[PDB]
Amino acid sequence: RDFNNLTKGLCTINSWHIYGKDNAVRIGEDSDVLVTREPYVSCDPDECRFYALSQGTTIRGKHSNGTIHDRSQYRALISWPLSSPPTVYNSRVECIGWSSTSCHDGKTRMSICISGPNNNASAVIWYNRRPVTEINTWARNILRTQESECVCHNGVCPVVFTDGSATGPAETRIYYFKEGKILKWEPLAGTAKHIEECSCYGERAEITCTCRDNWQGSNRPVIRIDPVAMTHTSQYICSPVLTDNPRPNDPTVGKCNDPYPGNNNNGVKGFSYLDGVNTWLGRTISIASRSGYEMLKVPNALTDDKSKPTQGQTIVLNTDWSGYSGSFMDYWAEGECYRACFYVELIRGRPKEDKVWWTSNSIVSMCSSTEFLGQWDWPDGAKIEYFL
Amino acid sequence: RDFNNLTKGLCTINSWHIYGKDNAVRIGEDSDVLVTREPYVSCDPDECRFYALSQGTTIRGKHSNGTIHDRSQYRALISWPLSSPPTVYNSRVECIGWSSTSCHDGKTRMSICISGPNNNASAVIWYNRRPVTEINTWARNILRTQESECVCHNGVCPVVFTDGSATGPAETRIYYFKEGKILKWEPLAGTAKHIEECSCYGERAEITCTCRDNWQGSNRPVIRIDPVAMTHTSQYICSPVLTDNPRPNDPTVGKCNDPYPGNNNNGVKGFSYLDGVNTWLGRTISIASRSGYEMLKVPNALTDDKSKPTQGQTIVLNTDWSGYSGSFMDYWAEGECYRACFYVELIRGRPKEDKVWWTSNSIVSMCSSTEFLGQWDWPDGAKIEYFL
Amino acid sequence: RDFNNLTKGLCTINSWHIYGKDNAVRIGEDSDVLVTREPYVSCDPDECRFYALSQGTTIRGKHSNGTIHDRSQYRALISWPLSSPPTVYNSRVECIGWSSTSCHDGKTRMSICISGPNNNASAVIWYNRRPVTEINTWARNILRTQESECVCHNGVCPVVFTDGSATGPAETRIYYFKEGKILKWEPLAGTAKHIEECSCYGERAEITCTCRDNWQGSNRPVIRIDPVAMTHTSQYICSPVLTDNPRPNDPTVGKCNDPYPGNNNNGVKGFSYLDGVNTWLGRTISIASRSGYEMLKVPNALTDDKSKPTQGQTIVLNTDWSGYSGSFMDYWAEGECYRACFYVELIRGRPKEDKVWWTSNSIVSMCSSTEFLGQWDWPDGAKIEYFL
Amino acid sequence: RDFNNLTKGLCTINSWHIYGKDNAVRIGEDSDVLVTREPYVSCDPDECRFYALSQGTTIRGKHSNGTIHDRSQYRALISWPLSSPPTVYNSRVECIGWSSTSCHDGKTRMSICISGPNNNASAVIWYNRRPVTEINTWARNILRTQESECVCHNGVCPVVFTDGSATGPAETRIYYFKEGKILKWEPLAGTAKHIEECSCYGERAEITCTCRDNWQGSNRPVIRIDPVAMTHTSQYICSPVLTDNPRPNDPTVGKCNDPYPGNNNNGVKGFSYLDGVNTWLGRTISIASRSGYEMLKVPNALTDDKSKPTQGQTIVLNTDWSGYSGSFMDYWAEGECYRACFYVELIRGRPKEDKVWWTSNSIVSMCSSTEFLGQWDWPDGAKIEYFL
Ligand SMILES: *[C@@H]1O[C@H](CO)[C@@H](O[C@@H]2O[C@H](CO)[C@@H](O[C@@H]3O[C@H](CO[C@H]4O[C@H](CO)[C@@H](O)[C@H](O)[C@@H]4O)[C@@H](O)[C@H](O[C@H]4O[C@H](CO)[C@@H](O)[C@H](O)[C@@H]4O[C@H]4O[C@H](CO)[C@@H](O)[C@H](O)[C@@H]4O[C@H]4O[C@H](CO)[C@@H](O)[C@H](O)[C@@H]4O)[C@@H]3O)[C@H](O)[C@H]2NC(C)=O)[C@H](O)[C@H]1NC(C)=O
Ligand SMILES: *[C@@H]1O[C@H](CO)[C@@H](O[C@@H]2O[C@H](CO)[C@@H](O[C@@H]3O[C@H](CO[C@H]4O[C@H](CO)[C@@H](O)[C@H](O)[C@@H]4O)[C@@H](O)[C@H](O[C@H]4O[C@H](CO)[C@@H](O)[C@H](O)[C@@H]4O[C@H]4O[C@H](CO)[C@@H](O)[C@H](O)[C@@H]4O[C@H]4O[C@H](CO)[C@@H](O)[C@H](O)[C@@H]4O)[C@@H]3O)[C@H](O)[C@H]2NC(C)=O)[C@H](O)[C@H]1NC(C)=O
Ligand SMILES: *[C@@H]1O[C@H](CO)[C@@H](O[C@@H]2O[C@H](CO)[C@@H](O[C@@H]3O[C@H](CO[C@H]4O[C@H](CO)[C@@H](O)[C@H](O)[C@@H]4O)[C@@H](O)[C@H](O[C@H]4O[C@H](CO)[C@@H](O)[C@H](O)[C@@H]4O[C@H]4O[C@H](CO)[C@@H](O)[C@H](O)[C@@H]4O[C@H]4O[C@H](CO)[C@@H](O)[C@H](O)[C@@H]4O)[C@@H]3O)[C@H](O)[C@H]2NC(C)=O)[C@H](O)[C@H]1NC(C)=O
Ligand SMILES: *[C@@H]1O[C@H](CO)[C@@H](O[C@@H]2O[C@H](CO)[C@@H](O[C@@H]3O[C@H](CO[C@H]4O[C@H](CO)[C@@H](O)[C@H](O)[C@@H]4O)[C@@H](O)[C@H](O[C@H]4O[C@H](CO)[C@@H](O)[C@H](O)[C@@H]4O[C@H]4O[C@H](CO)[C@@H](O)[C@H](O)[C@@H]4O[C@H]4O[C@H](CO)[C@@H](O)[C@H](O)[C@@H]4O)[C@@H]3O)[C@H](O)[C@H]2NC(C)=O)[C@H](O)[C@H]1NC(C)=O
Ligand SMILES: *[C@@H]1O[C@H](CO)[C@@H](O[C@@H]2O[C@H](CO)[C@@H](O)[C@H](O)[C@H]2NC(C)=O)[C@H](O)[C@H]1NC(C)=O
Ligand SMILES: *[C@@H]1O[C@H](CO)[C@@H](O[C@@H]2O[C@H](CO)[C@@H](O)[C@H](O)[C@H]2NC(C)=O)[C@H](O)[C@H]1NC(C)=O
Ligand SMILES: CCC(CC)[C@H](NC(C)=O)[C@@H]1[C@H](O)[C@@H](C(=O)O)C[C@H]1NC(=N)N
Ligand SMILES: CCC(CC)[C@H](NC(C)=O)[C@@H]1[C@H](O)[C@@H](C(=O)O)C[C@H]1NC(=N)N
Ligand SMILES: CCC(CC)[C@H](NC(C)=O)[C@@H]1[C@H](O)[C@@H](C(=O)O)C[C@H]1NC(=N)N
Ligand SMILES: CCC(CC)[C@H](NC(C)=O)[C@@H]1[C@H](O)[C@@H](C(=O)O)C[C@H]1NC(=N)N
Ligand SMILES: [Ca+2]
Ligand SMILES: [Ca+2]
Ligand SMILES: [Ca+2]
Ligand SMILES: [Ca+2]
Ligand SMILES: [Ca+2]
Repeated sequence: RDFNNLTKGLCTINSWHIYGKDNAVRIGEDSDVLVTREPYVSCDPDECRFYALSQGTTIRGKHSNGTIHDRSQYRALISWPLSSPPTVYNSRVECIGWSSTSCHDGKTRMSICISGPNNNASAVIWYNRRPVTEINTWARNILRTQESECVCHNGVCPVVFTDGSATGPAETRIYYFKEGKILKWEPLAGTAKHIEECSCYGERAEITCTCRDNWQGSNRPVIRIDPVAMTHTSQYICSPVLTDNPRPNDPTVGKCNDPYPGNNNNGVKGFSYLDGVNTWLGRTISIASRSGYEMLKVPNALTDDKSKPTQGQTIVLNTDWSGYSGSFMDYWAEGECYRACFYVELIRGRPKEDKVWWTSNSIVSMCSSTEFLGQWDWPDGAKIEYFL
Repeated sequence: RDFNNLTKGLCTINSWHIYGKDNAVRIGEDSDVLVTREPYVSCDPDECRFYALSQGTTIRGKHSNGTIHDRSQYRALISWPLSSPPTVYNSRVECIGWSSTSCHDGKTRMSICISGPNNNASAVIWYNRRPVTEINTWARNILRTQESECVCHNGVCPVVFTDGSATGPAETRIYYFKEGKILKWEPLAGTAKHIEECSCYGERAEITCTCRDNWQGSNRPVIRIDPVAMTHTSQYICSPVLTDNPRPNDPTVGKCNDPYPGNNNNGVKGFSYLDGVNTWLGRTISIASRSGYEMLKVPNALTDDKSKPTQGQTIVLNTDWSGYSGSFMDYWAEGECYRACFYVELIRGRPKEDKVWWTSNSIVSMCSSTEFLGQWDWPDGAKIEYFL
Repeated sequence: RDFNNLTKGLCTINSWHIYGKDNAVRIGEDSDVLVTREPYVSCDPDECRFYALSQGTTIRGKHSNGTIHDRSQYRALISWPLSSPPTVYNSRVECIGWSSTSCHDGKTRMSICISGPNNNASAVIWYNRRPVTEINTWARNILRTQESECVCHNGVCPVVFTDGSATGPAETRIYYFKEGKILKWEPLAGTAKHIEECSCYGERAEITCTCRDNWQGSNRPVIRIDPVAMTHTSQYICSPVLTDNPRPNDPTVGKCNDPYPGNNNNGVKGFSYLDGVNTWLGRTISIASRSGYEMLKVPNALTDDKSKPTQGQTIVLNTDWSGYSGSFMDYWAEGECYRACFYVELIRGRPKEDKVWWTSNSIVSMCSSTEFLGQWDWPDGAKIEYFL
Repeated sequence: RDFNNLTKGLCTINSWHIYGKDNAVRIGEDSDVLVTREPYVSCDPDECRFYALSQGTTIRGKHSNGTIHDRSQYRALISWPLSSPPTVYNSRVECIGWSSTSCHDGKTRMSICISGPNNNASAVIWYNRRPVTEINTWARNILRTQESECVCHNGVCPVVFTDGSATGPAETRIYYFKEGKILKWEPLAGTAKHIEECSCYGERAEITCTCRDNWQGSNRPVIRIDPVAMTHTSQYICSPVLTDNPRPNDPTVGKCNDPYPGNNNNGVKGFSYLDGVNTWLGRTISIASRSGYEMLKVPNALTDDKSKPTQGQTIVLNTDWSGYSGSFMDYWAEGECYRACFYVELIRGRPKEDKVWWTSNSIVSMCSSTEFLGQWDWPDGAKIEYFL
C-alpha cells in the first residue's frame, strides 16, 4: 500500500443521502450495548466504521448511572462495524482515554487517546495498533482533541489539540504526525480566537477544519492546513448563517476575523464543507439547545459576510435531540471526486431527559448526492419511558 | 475474479431438500435477536447468507411494540450467516431503508435500499460496500423494489422497481446496473398490468422474475429480461393453478395476458421456476390467508392455460403461518446446472397473532433435488404463549 | 491442498490428557447457550472444533421445555470453536437435521444431515459448504448415521448409515463418498448383527469403527473399512470387558461373532482404539445407567475373548452423568503418529434430572499421551438447583 | 516467519502511559462476562491480547458462587482482544487447566496449562494450537507455573515451574522448550530459596524473571536465564525497597542472597525491570493487603543493597484493590528498543469484599514512555453494591 494523497476535489453536493444509522439506544434497551458519547465515522481502505468514546458500562447496566460525566478512567475510544450498535461483543478498543481522534493514512491507522486528571493529562499516539509517541499536557488544563477523524496526505496527518481554559484564551497546537511520530508542531495562528473539537476533511492537498469557539463566538472558526508545507491559517466562517449552539438569532452580516457575539462559554462540535458555491453548513435547528439538525447550502460562506442559504435539507426535526456533528470522507472510494459525508450524534438521557440517570447517544450519518433527493428526518427513535 | 455469466440451465427438479432454517423466533424468545420482516437469501462466490429488513429492535425489547409497521427510519437491510438467526451481534448492515434488493456479480456485491417518507423516497445503490448511485422517487408514492435477490450477467444486474399506487396503475421501471452505475432503464412493457416485489432467477443468459400483481390479479405476472440486449417482456403465468394470496379458488382455465379476477388490492410476494415440463410453482395452501406453503409441479405453467399439477411437495402445513417467498440460486456451485432454491418467510405476531404487540418472522429455505425425496413440514416452531 | 492420506499408525497410548472442555451447562445458566445433544469433535487442517445437534433454543429459553425429544424440525448440526460453549452468536450451522456426521478430506469438509418424519427421512450431503447429493430413506424407519466424525483417505470418506428398526434386524449401508458424490455403497456384511452410531478413526490406510448394537449385544460391533478397495468386514469386540450400556456384569469370556446377551433394545454410542497391545476401550462405569466414564487398556480386545484390563483411567466419576462418546483425531498434526482422541457427552436434565424440563449436555475431550499421567475426573459441573 | 531473537535493549523508562484497561467487572454487571483471575497480557507478531484463567461461569451467573477457589475442573486459559472484557462470546480457549503460561516465538504460540488434583497434576504443552508434550507432576503437590507470559529467543522458550510445598522448600525446574518439545530442563540453582509465579521479560539475549518467594522472603527472587546456553542464575533483589505483599516496612539495607524476613507463607505475583539505573519496581502500596499499586524507579535495585527510589508513579490508589502484576513486551514493535510493559490484576469480590459470593478481577496495563508524563490512578471502577 502507498500513502493516500488528497488528489481529488469534492463532488458537487446537490442533496444528502442516508449512509449509516445504528439505532443504538433503541437496540440497547434490551441488548448489551455500551454507553457512549462523542461519536464519529472513519474509513480504512477496505472498510468504514463507527467510532466513539465508551463509558465502560452497558446502558441497562447499573453503572450507566452518572454517565453524563465527561472524563473517567472507564472511557475508551472504540470502533465497530458501520451501522451496527457499539456492543460489548463487537466493539474494538483502539486506545484508553476520554478525548480522541483517528485516521488512516493509506498504509495503516493512527489513533490518539488522551487520559489523566485535569491538571496532568497526556496523549498517547498509536500507529498500526501499537503505542508510538506520547505528549504531556502543556497548559495543565484538560489536554484535548478533535472528537472526529483526522486527515492524512502523503503520510502526514495533522491533528489539532487544545490545552487550557474552555472559557477564555487557551493554547491550541497543530501537530503534524507521520507513522505516529512528531514531524513538527506549531501554535495556532490567524484570527480564530479560541479553538475546540475541529471537524476536518481534505481535498486537493489542503485540509479544512471547522471548529468550536467555546469562548465568545457563535460563528465557527476555520483552520486551513497545508500538509506539505506543514503550515496553516485560521479565520471564522464569514456568513451570517450562524452554526454553533447555543447562539443568537442570525444577523444579516457576519464576522470573518472575530467571534460573532451574543453567547459565551458554551458551544457544540460541528462542521462544514467550504468549497465556493458548493458550500454546505450543518447546524442545530434550535438556537438554544441541541435539538434538530439541518444542512444549509450557503454559497461562499467562508468569505462572504452577507451569504445566505440557497437550498437546504432537514436531517433531524427540531422536536428530536441532536448533539455533536462532524465530517469524514471515504478517501478510497472509486470515481473522480471525494463524496462529502457527515454524522450527527443523537444524544439521549441527561441532561435533557433526566428521568433516566444515564447519558448516551445513537448515530445517524449521510453522504452527498449529485441528485436532488427527497428528504426525511432521522431521529434516534428510542422511547425514554421504556427505560424507567 | 470475473463477472459471473448465466451459462447453465436449471437442474431437473424432482423434489426439494432442506437448505437452511434459522428458528429465529424460537431462539429470540431468550436471546438478542432482531425483529425482521421481508427476508431473502443470496450467495456470494464463497458464502451464502440470509438477508432481511431489520426493525431496529430485538423481539423481547420494548421497542418491538408497533413492528407491524412497514416503513420506519429504524429499518435496515441486514445479512447474517446461513441458518443462524439475525442477532444484534452477528448481523451486518448493508444499507439503511425499508425496501431492498442485493446481488453479487461475481466480482463484488450490489445492495440497494430505499428510504424516505411516502412522497419523497429515494434509492441508494451500494457497490463493493460503498454508495455509488442514488435515484429519486419518480411517482412520489412509496418508491419500492424486489425484497429478494437480483441477478447479474456479465456485470449487468437488472432490478425491478415500482413507484405509484399499490391498488391501481403504477410506474414500474427496470433498471440495468453495472458496478452500481445506471447503464439504462426502461418502463414496464408487455401485458402484466401491475408489478410488485419480483422474485428472480437466471439461466442460459435470461432472467425470469415472478411478481405480485397487487391490483387485480390472482395469477402472478412474469417479467423475462435479456440482460445483454437490456430488454424485457411481461405476461402472466397462464396456468389455472393460482399462486397469489388471497385468491379465489382455482378455475380450469387461467389467463395469460390479463389479471385473473376475484380479489383486489392485496397479494403476497411469491415465486416460480418456469422451465417447460421442469416448472414448479410455490403458493400458500390457504386461499384466504398467509398460511401453509406448498410446491406444485405444473408442466408448462407459463404458457399452458389449462396446466394442472403432476407432482407436489408440502413445505409448511396449512395450520402454520407462512408469508413472503422468493427465489435465489448459488450461481457459484460446482456441476453443470443451477440448482433452484427458494425461501419462505414464516411470519409470527401481528396481525394474525395479536396477543403480542410485535410482528417478526423466521426463515425456512429449500433447494431442488434430482432424487424424489420424502417430505416433511417446516413450521416456525415458536410458542406465542411464551412471549406473553 | 492435497487429499489427506492415512499414512501413520497410532501413537502409543500410556495415558490420556485433557484436550477440551466447554462447561456449557454451567455457562449457559446465565448466557445464550444453545440446547444440544449428540456432540462430537472434528478437525480441519488449521483448526479443531466442537460439533453437536442443536435443539433450536437456548437452555434458559422457554422453548427448552421438551428437548428430551430426539427429532424435531428445529434441530441442526452446528460447530463452534474448541472449548467455547455452543452459543447463539458463535455457532455455525453446517446443515439442518436431527442425525449427522462430518469430516474434512484435506481439501474441504463434507457434512451430512438427515431430516424428515420417521417414515420419509432423507440425507443431504454437503461438501465445501454446499449441498451436493441427497439420499432418500430405503427402509422408511428413521434413516440415521454416526453422530461423530467420519474419516477420509485419498478423498474417499466412508460413512455408515442405518435405516429400519432399532430393536431388531435393520438395513445398514456403508457409503463411500468423494467430493460429496457417491462412488459406491454396500450393505453391511460380516458377523455384526445390528449397527448404530459408529465411532471411527483411521490409521495405516484402514478405518476402524466401533458401533452400538442396540438390539441384542452388550459387546460392541466393530466395522473395519478399506477405503481404497471400498470394502469392509464386521465382527464384535471379543473381550469380556463389555462396553455398551446398560449391560450385564462382565463375564470371563466374551463373544467375537455374536452379540453378548443380557440386555435388549437399548445402548449408548461409544468407541474404542483397537491396536494390538495398544488397545483402549471406553465405557460408562455404571452397568445400568449413563453414569461415569472410564478408559481401560485391554490388550488385544478385538481378537482375544478372555482379554482383561492391564491399566485404566477414570474420566468421569460414577456419581456424575456421562452419555455418548466417540473418537476423532487431528490428522494434520506434526510428528510421526496419530494421537488418539475422544470426547464424552455429559448429559444433564431429562430423563435423569427431571426437576428441569430440558435435556442438554456439555463436552469433555481427551487425547492420548506417551507419558503415564496422573488422572483427574471431569464432571459437567452445573448445579441443577440453580435452574429451578 | 523467523524465530524472534532478543536483539534489542530496553527503552529508557521515564514514566508509564496507559496501554489497556478492560473494565470487566463494571461491564460484567450487565453482560455475559466470564469470571476470571490470574490475568496477563501477551503479544503475537500482529496482535496483543489479554489472557486469564476463566472460572467457567459468568459473574452474574449463579455458578459465580465459590469462585474464590483456585483449582477446579471448570477453569481454562482464555485469551481475548486487547482491552475488551473476557466474554463468553469473544474468549478463545487456549487450553484447560488452573495454572498457565503462554508466549509467541515469532513463528507461532506455545501455551501451557496444568490440571489435575493436588497430588497428580500434569502440564500439557500446546504449540500452534495443538497438544505436543505432557509433563507429569514430579513432587505430587500442585505442579504450577508462571501465570504470565514466557519469553522466547531463537525458538527457545524457557518456562519456570514449581512442584511441592508453597510454605517450605519445593522443587523448581526451568524447562527449555522449542516447538513445544523439551530440549532440556534443570533444577533451580543460585541463592533464591523458594520460587513462585515468575514474571519474565527479555532483552539482549537474556531473560530476566522476577518471582514470588512465598516461604520466607519479602524481597523478590530473581532468575536470569541465558536461552542460548540454556543455563540460569538466581538471587534476590538486593534493594531495601521491598516488593512482595504482605511485607514488613522497608529497612535501609536489603538482602541480596537470602529472603528478607518478617512475613512467612504468603505473597503475591509481581514483577520488575532490572536494567542498571533504568530499574523500576512495582509493588502494592499497602504492606498488609493487596491494595494500591505503584511503580518506583530504584537505580541498581538488583545489586545495590541500600538503593532507594529516585522517581515514582502511582498506578492504583491505596483505597482501591489491586492483585497480581506481571511483565510483558511487544517484541514485534518498530524502533530500536523494547518498551517495557506491565499489567495489574484488580481483584474484586472475596475475600476482601464478602457481600458477594464470587471473586473476579479486571485488568489495567501500562507501557513505558521516554517522556515524563503526568500520572492518574486506574481503579477497577465497579460498585459492589450493584451486585447485591
Ligand atoms: C421533497 O424533498 C425535497 C428535497 O428535500 C423538498 O424540497 C426542499 O424543501 C426544503 C423546505 O422548503 C428546502 O429547504 C429550504 O431551502 C431554502 C432555500 O430556498 C429558498 O430560497 C432560495 C434563495 O432565495 C430560492 O432560490 C429557493 O427557490 C427558495 O425560495 C432555505 O432558506 C430554507 O432554510 C430556512 O428555513 C428553514 C425553515 O424552513 C430554517 O430552519 C433554516 O434555518 C432557514 O431559515 C433560517 O435561516 C435564514 C438564514 O439566516 C433566515 O433568513 C431565516 O429567517 C431563518 O432563521 C430563523 O431560524 C433559524 C433556524 O432556527 C435561526 O437560527 C434564526 O435565528 C431564525 O430564528 C430551507 O433550507 C430545500 O432547499 C428543498 N430542496 C429542493 C431541491 O427543492 C420538497 O419540499 C419535498 N416535498 C414534499 C412534498 O415534502
Ligand atoms: C413420502 O414422501 C413422498 C414425497 O413427498 C410422498 O409422496 C408425495 O405425496 C404427495 C401427497 O399425496 C404428492 O403431492 C400431490 O401431488 C398431486 C399430483 O399427483 C397426482 O396427480 C398426477 C396427475 O394426474 C398423477 O400422475 C399422480 O400419480 C397423482 O395421482 C397434486 O395434485 C397434489 O396437489 C393437490 O392436492 C393438495 C392436497 O393434497 C393441494 O394442497 C394442492 O394445492 C393440489 O390441489 C389443489 O389444486 C388443484 C389444482 O388446481 C385442484 O385440482 C384441487 O382441487 C385442489 O384445489 C383446492 O385446494 C387448493 C389449495 O388449497 C385451492 O387453492 C383450490 O382453490 C381448491 O380449494 C399434491 O401436490 C407428491 O407428488 C408425492 N410425491 C411423489 C414423488 O410421489 C409420500 O406420500 C410420503 N409417504 C408417506 C407414507 O407419507
Ligand atoms: C495418580 O494417577 C495415576 C494414573 O492415573 C494413578 O494410577 C492409576 O490407578 C488406577 C486406579 O487404581 C489404575 O486403574 C486400574 O487399573 C487396573 C489394572 O491394573 C491392575 O492390574 C494389572 C493387570 O494384572 C496389573 O499389572 C497392575 O499392576 C494392577 O494390579 C484395572 O483393573 C482397574 O479397573 C478395574 O477396576 C475399576 C475400579 O477401580 C473398575 O471401574 C474397572 O471397570 C475395572 O474393574 C472392573 O472390570 C474388570 C474387568 O472385567 C473386572 O475384573 C472387575 O471386577 C470390575 O468389574 C466390576 O465393575 C465394572 C465397572 O463397574 C462392571 O462393568 C463389572 O460388571 C463389575 O461389576 C483400573 O483401571 C491405573 O492403571 C493406574 N495408572 C498407573 C499408570 O499406574 C494413581 O493411583 C494416582 N495416585 C493417587 C495417589 O491417586
Ligand atoms: C503530575 O504528574 C507528575 C508525574 O507523575 C507528578 O510528579 C510525580 O510526583 C510523584 C509524587 O510526589 C513522584 O513520586 C515520588 O517520587 C519520590 C522520589 O523523588 C524524590 O526523591 C528523589 C531522590 O531524593 C529526588 O531526586 C526527587 O526530587 C524527590 O524529592 C519517591 O520517593 C516517592 O515514593 C515514596 O513515597 C510514596 C508516598 O508518596 C510511597 O508510596 C512510596 O512507596 C515511597 O515511599 C516509601 O518508600 C520509601 C523507600 O523505602 C521510604 O523511604 C518511605 O518512607 C516510604 O515508606 C513507607 O511507605 C511504603 C509504601 O506504603 C511502605 O512499604 C514502607 O514500609 C513505609 O511505610 C514517589 O514515588 C514522581 O517521581 C513525580 N514525577 C516527576 C517526573 O516529577 C506531579 O506531582 C503531578 N502534578 C500534580 C499537580 O499533581
Ligand atoms: C502519494 O504521493 C507520494 C509522493 O509522490 C507517492 O510516493 C512515492 O511512491 C512510490 C511508490 O511506492 C515510490 O516509488 C516513491 O519513492 C514514493 N515517494 C516519493 C516522495 O516519491 C505515493 O505513491 C502517492 N500515493 C499513491 C497512492 O499513489
Ligand atoms: C495422497 O495420495 C494421493 C494418491 O497417491 C496423492 O495424489 C497425487 O497428488 C499429486 C499432487 O497433487 C498429484 O500430482 C497426483 O495426480 C495425485 N493423484 C494420484 C492418484 O497420484 C496425494 O498427493 C496424497 N496426499 C498428500 C497430502 O500427499
Ligand atoms: C472541558 C472541555 C469540553 C470541550 C469544549 C469537553 N471536552 C473534554 C475532553 O472533556 C466536552 C464538553 O464538556 C462536552 C459537551 O459539550 O458535550 C463533551 C466533552 N468532551 C468529552 N467528554 N470528550
Ligand atoms: C405499500 C406497498 C406494499 C407492497 C405491495 C409494501 N411495500 C412497502 C415498501 O412498504 C409491503 C406490504 O404492505 C407488506 C406485506 O404485504 O406484507 C410488506 C411491505 N413491504 C415492506 N415493508 N418492505
Ligand atoms: C431411534 C434410533 C436411536 C439410535 C439407536 C436415536 N437416533 C435418532 C436419529 O433418533 C437416538 C437415541 O434414541 C437417543 C439416545 O439413545 O440417547 C439419541 C437419538 N439420536 C438422535 N437424536 N440423533
Ligand atoms: C497453592 C500455590 C499458590 C501460588 C503460590 C496458588 N497457585 C495455584 C496453582 O493454585 C495461587 C494462590 O493460592 C492464589 C493467590 O495468592 O492469589 C492464586 C493461586 N493461583 C492459581 N489459582 N492459579
Ligand atoms: Ca460558541
Ligand atoms: Ca393479487
Ligand atoms: Ca441477557
Ligand atoms: Ca446394546
Ligand atoms: Ca513472600
